[PDB]
Amino acid sequence: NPDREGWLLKLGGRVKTWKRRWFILTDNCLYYFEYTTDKEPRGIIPLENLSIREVEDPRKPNCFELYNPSHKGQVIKACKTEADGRVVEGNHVVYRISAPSPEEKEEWMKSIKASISRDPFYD
Ligand SMILES: O=P(O)(O)O[C@H]1[C@H](O)[C@@H](OP(=O)(O)O)[C@H](OP(=O)(O)O)[C@@H](OP(=O)(O)O)[C@H]1O
Repeated sequence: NPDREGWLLKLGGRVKTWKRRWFILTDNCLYYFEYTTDKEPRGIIPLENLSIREVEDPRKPNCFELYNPSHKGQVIKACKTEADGRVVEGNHVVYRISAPSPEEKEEWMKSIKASISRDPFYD
């Protein structure tokens, strides 16, 4: 079931704060928890119909983003839980994330392209 896991830094949506989060990529779904032993996902991002792209950030290096080619400037459909556990839809136009190192950043990038590609509903 698992495919790839490791820590990453992601920028919030409405509020632009980076949070260190544990990520798990599986079945073309990208999971992130606050801790590796967390029992439930803090957020879930369905990667279908999305694309990654290298970016340059003025605060964190080794970045890349997830955005929707088809609907530029439109909020990406995701599921997230608030601090208290309340379930809400995500509010990201793009998901910017900085890896700890280039090998990881690129390993994720490829690995995320691998899962999107291993999708029988690709266009
Ligand atoms: O705690 P503050 O400083 O308010 O910032 C939060 C965190 O960055 C959240 O990340 P995480 O959920 O990983 O803890 C993020 O939710 P997501 O990035 O998951 O959507 C929120 O986006 P908004 O709820 O859109 O503001 C953002 O407001």
